[PDB]
Amino acid sequence: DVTLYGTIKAGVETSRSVFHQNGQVTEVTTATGIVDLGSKIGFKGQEDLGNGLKAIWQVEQKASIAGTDSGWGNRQSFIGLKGGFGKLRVGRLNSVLKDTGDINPWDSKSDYLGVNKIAEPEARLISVRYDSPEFAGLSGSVQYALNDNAGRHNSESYHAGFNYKNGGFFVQYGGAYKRHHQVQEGLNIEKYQIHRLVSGYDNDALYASVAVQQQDAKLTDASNSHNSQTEVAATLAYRFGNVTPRVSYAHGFKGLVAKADIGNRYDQVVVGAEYDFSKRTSALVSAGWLQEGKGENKFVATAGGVGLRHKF
Amino acid sequence: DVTLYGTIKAGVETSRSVFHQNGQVTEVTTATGIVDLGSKIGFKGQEDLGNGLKAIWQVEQKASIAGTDSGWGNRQSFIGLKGGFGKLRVGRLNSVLKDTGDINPWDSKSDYLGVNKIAEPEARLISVRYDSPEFAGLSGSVQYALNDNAGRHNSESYHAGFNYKNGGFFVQYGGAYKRHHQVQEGLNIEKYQIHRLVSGYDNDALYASVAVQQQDAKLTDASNSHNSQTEVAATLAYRFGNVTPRVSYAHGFKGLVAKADIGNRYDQVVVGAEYDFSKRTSALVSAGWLQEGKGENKFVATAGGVGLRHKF
Amino acid sequence: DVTLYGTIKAGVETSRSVFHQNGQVTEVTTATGIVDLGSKIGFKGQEDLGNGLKAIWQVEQKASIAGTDSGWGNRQSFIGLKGGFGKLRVGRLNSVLKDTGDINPWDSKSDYLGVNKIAEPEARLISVRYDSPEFAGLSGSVQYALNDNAGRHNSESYHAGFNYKNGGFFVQYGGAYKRHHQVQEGLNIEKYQIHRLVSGYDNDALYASVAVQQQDAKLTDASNSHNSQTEVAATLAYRFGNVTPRVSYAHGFKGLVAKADIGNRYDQVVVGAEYDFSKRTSALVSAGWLQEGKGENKFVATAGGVGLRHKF
Repeated sequence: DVTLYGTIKAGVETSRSVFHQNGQVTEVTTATGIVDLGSKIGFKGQEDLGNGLKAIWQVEQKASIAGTDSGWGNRQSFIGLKGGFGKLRVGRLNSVLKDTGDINPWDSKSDYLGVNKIAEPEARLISVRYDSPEFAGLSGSVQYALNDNAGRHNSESYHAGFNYKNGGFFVQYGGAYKRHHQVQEGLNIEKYQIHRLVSGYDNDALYASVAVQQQDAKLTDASNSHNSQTEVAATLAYRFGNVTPRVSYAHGFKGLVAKADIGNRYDQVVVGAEYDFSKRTSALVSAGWLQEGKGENKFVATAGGVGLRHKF
Repeated sequence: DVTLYGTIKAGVETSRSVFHQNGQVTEVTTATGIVDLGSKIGFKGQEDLGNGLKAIWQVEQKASIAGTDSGWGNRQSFIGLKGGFGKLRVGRLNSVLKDTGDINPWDSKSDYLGVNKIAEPEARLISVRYDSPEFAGLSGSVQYALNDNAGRHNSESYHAGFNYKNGGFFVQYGGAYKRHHQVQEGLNIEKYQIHRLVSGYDNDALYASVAVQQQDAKLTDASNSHNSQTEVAATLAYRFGNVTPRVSYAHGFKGLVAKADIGNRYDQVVVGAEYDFSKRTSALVSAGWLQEGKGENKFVATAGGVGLRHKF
Repeated sequence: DVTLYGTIKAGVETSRSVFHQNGQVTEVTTATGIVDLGSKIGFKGQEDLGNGLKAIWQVEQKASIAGTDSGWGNRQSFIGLKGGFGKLRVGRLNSVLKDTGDINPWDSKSDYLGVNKIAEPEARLISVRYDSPEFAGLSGSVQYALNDNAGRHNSESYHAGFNYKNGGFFVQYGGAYKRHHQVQEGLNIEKYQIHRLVSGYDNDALYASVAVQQQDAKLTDASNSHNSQTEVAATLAYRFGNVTPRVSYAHGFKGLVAKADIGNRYDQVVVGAEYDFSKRTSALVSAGWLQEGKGENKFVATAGGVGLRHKF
């Protein structure tokens, strides 16, 4: 069983970013560009080893149709075993966090055409992951990333999650703890933990999801100042034949973060539709609004885009 | 429909470059090396979407057998749609220019073993391209590359071309306009335009081609000095069973270019033969001469090479 | 004939390195990490050209499951022809040396979990290689790497080897000569030659091998000081059903090398077992000890590891 698979997706996006600083406009920048929406190519396989035991492997790469990427195995890549005991994998693996929701189902490159801000702590990392068998809707996962694989200024990290599925209803949890975390521009953070909870309903013609996410850590400053951030995101989609409109809203609460991201409070909505020419090929259109102000020092972004997506 | 394809081609080249500066020899350099002639590997597919409509995609990479290249999609890569209306593609795409002739059919790495100088403004770039259906020999193409995709010192660019084909006879035109163009070592240029016209006869046992190319631009110097260059290239090939000798001649007229390329006037001839072991596998041999002097400050290059090429 | 193939292999290794400097411990460092053991993906093909003649090609890349590698064709990649006359290849090719033994059959990333030190002069390089047909157990190889392909501070190099095989018994020889060789940190060397001889017995259930390796060169210092190094390695394996324990010992003699590698004298043993779930999938475990001291300034390393390997 050796399979070549991938997703090719690209389109065009335009956007406009406005800083109001109580004087109305202080800055206006625009952007209009053809962009890749995250095209990828992978190789994978499995082998039946008998007694229900299986070998599994995958080597998956970024393959932007812009021709900008390079690297083998820089997307999710692993080897492992799977059988009655569950599934054990090693390699460059999604964090449990990254697998908890499909919290950002938008194919977009602009940060205003998807629910990107809440998705940002998601990552792949070199680690070991155990995924349990499913028993009556319930499964779980534990994952560990060693201190040596993390680098000089990054500690080991612990990851856990559980999932429940019954019919179209689901709830997923995922969390992580990290002793030392490098922030590249600013002061680093310690005792970082993130927790995410998602619940919704998923099937044909009806998709709904709501997610809340909490991050906490201590700043490596003169006082070990606590930092925290809370974010919620909800999306709703409904399929009419070949067309599926969806809408997303996300909100970031005013949180104690040193970074100038920072996050300050934000609100965003993304709106759009997919048109399916087939089960593998879809056209995409979307539009988005984001405000990171208070009403006074507003940052207002608008954007729109169209795209094409093909799976194979 | 998911296809893996490619061209593997390599050989060995030797060359000798002589600067005469009215004293006869001022410099003599030589080069003898095993070289890759542009090996490549790609993935592509299409899907019938019904009503004669189709999804198309390709991800194509450099894959030198020297093992020097890296990158996904750094050759022609795209997604698009094709149907009765014609063909629309987006991604890293050949400029119309690059598709107008097969002006340099030589597989070579040395600049003296192919018609390389005239081919140099050819490129791939991130853009949108529309290719029309063919009606009684006639088709056309328009292509646009956005200012944001081009970089900070490069403007948007416009590309157009038309083709005519009837039996073995063809004529192809291709042009481009670019408001701002960065030249890396020298002063940048503005209002750059290039036009190329090619006509010839192509089939089994008889290939002939002649091409003329004109470039014009304004120099970003103290006076907006006009710059221009004109070049012609002709090649002739004839197949005797398994062997196909061909010869090329190219001439660059003495043109107003600031660059020390510059181009000054040049003449070159390339001579060679392909031997086909099969429809996919060919042996290659070639030899070349180039003079970039006036007769006084001559630069004289000679070269030879042998190679092997396999398509799959 | 177009084939996609590869080896995916990864596991976890722990090690501990101790410097004794007559005071007992001066330094103790440890390392525990998930690691890729040299995963790779390749494309290859051949075409029957008639009369027993064949075209052959391969493009093979590193593809670490850590996601750290990049490059096409950065493992063994070539094009060539094969027929009654033998086999002729061009491209990035194993040196004859690298093909003489399977002197280090350990999949390991730590230098203490394989016979790595003796294997270090092995390399791939851009070159031409001729491999003879086999006549009554005997074959040979000659290989040449041009001065231009080698770089500015590296000369051309000559490679030769012969092989004998009869039943499970083999003897292999491989050597190389290199006029100028750059050493990156230290003084460069000249008139470098390496010779390796390996003999052993190989089949089902019984593998034995012994190898001796000699290197000589002149140092580009004030006196053209001679430098030399001698190393021996032996390994023994026996298969019991699905399990195959093996052991290796290697010794480096006290040799005249300027480098602080340097090599000083060393002894090492590696011990381990492969468990085969199938002909393509194997679990691995190993442990290793190395001493680079004299008894006084000892460097003592221990290590252990477990891994999984799948071929396709």
